[PDB]
Amino acid sequence: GSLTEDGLSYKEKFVVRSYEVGSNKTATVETIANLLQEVGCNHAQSVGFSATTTTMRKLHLIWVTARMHIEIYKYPAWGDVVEIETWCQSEGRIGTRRDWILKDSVTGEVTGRATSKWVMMNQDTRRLQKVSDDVRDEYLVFCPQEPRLAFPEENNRSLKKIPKLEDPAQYSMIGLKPRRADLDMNQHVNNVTYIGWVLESIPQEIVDTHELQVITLDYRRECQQDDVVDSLTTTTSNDSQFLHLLRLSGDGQEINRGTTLWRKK
Amino acid sequence: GSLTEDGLSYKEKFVVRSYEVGSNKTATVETIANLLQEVGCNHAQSVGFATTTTMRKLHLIWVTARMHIEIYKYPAWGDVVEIETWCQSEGRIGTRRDWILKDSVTGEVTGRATSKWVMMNQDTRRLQKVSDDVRDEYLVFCPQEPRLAFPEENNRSLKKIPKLEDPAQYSMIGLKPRRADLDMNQHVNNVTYIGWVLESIPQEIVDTHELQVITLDYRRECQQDDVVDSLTTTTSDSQFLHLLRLSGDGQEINRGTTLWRKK
Ligand SMILES: CCNC(=O)Nc1cc(C)on1
Ligand SMILES: CCNC(=O)Nc1cc(C)on1
Repeated sequence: GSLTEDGLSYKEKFVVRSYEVGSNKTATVETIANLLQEVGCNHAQSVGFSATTTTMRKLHLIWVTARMHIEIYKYPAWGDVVEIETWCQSEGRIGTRRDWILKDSVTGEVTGRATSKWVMMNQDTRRLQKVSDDVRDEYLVFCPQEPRLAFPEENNRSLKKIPKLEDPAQYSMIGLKPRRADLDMNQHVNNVTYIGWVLESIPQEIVDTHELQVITLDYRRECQQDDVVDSLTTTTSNDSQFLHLLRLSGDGQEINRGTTLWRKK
Repeated sequence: GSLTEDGLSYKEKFVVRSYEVGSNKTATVETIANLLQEVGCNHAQSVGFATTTTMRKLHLIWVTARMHIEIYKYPAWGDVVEIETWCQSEGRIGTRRDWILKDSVTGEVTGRATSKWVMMNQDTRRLQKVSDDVRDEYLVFCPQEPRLAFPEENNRSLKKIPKLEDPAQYSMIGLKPRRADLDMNQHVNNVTYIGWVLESIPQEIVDTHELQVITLDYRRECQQDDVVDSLTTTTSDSQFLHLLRLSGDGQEINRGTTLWRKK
């Protein structure tokens, strides 16, 4: 729970809780996602945000997720101490980037890593806008000046166009609804719930024999508190790959589209 | 994260996480419920468990029968909350687990909980009366004198809960658990039932009142592939009667009561 020596990144340690683990006695993908969100919120708070800046609050602007990419090598067990390091970076006028590094506190080894793309949006009109110079200045003094990427790769999985799932979907999970636990302090559906909804259409047999290694997820539209989501999946592929689609049950309005990679246990 | 000086209770501190808070910027009832479960699991682990040597041999496990939680002040995001838990025996009826919620800064009691646990065979799901051999290995970790978080004889935690009669005033149907709701043994987490109970409370009541008390009976377990209907009726401060039942046959899984205060 502290900024690093240069104040250009934040570090936090977590002990994995009993209710945070799944069938394999290891932290669920949603627990990891929540832990990334927690270390990110505290980083924004430790430098004077609320993650809006002074100019963003004046112009009724907020940061919204556009893409999420998480890769796990080892899921921490119940009781294990995991340490996460996060940092923000500017992507010119497209928006901002937030990266994460997951580590084992005992061995120091990197057991996972994440990256997210954030676009600026007017709170009310919901219209995405390009980042102005005045706002870009207010967050550049908290970002590393040299590019520091959790996924440095010359042609990585985090920056690839995701196709649209064509009907009929191989697998599906219908009538998914958020509850009050899924909503945040601003009554909006938590970004992590969409990850959990995406994986609900993965069959229970794949979950019992494989471990989720990678998950890329695009956030096309928000699901309202009183909305109902349909989760769709199709095997595309020792490794399994799937195409995903979250859409509103009625009109079929797309809210999310993603991909997952799984490996044998 | 340590047993107290006498080793007859466990204490643990928690910093309230950003995703654990609701609209009012304070910890949700399910976050508190999860924090009670966490401190309870660690207490069982710190003493060698929550099944025991003879319980494993007989294919026996502890199941919740009743939950009673009272909150006076919900902790804010960033606040440090300290919980103290302890186990006690209830003859051969079962076991009891109590909790005390406190503010780490002021030391004030901001909440308290109590739960009744029944002995069940994991396979046949039959309730077994607790034997003398298992009560001996459980008594060495319990206070010998009765220590009750709700000492009031015949209070809100020990009262018969009636069955909600149709038509329910409010309802929330088609509730389903996801993988996040299942525990390491693939069973639906006890806290999900609390959240499902409160889903039938209207959004207007939540926006103007705070949940002060919640008593909840656990009649039957909801399977991974099951669908629940949540029912509520105002009986009254606001009071409600609750009923969780399976969507199809209407099989009762839970019944409870909630008390709310104006903000
Ligand atoms: C400054 C706040 N940062 C975030 O909210 N980060 C995340 C991470 C995930 C996952 O969802 N939100
Ligand atoms: C020894 C394990 N104790 C519990 O599981 N306690 C709880 C508390 C709540 C709530 O649900 N389970």
